[PDB]
Amino acid sequence: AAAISCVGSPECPPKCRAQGCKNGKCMNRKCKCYYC
Repeated sequence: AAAISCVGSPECPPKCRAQGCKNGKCMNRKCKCYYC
């Protein structure tokens, strides 16, 4: 499990919140958001 679906439209950080997270890491269809 992780906090978003990576496949949506962007990769990850601008999908975790509206103004975007600081960074993230996507492995397989999913992503963890960092420093956020």
